[PDB]
Amino acid sequence: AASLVGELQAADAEYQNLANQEEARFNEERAQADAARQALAQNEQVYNELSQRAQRLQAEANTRFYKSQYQELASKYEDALKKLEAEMEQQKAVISDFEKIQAL
Repeated sequence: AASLVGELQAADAEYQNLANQEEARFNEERAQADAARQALAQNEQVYNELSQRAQRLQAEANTRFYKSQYQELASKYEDALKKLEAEMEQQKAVISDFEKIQAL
């Protein structure tokens, strides 16, 4: 009847797990944010070069023997460049989303 000592000692156990659980989640969400910052940095490089590449092929294509081909390539890169931009924004959301938590 007065053994609310169980209720209090139960809440205490929960309170420890919760705190721990709460940290593993912050750390895990940070761990991913730091990973996404990396993958993005890499991707941005590849994309930065592939942008100048594709852009060049498009210009040169006009004054090139295999013009027709030159444009097909330029396009094939264009297609990859888009896929890349996607992955990149996705990584950008992960990052801002986490840096939006540090705010709290």
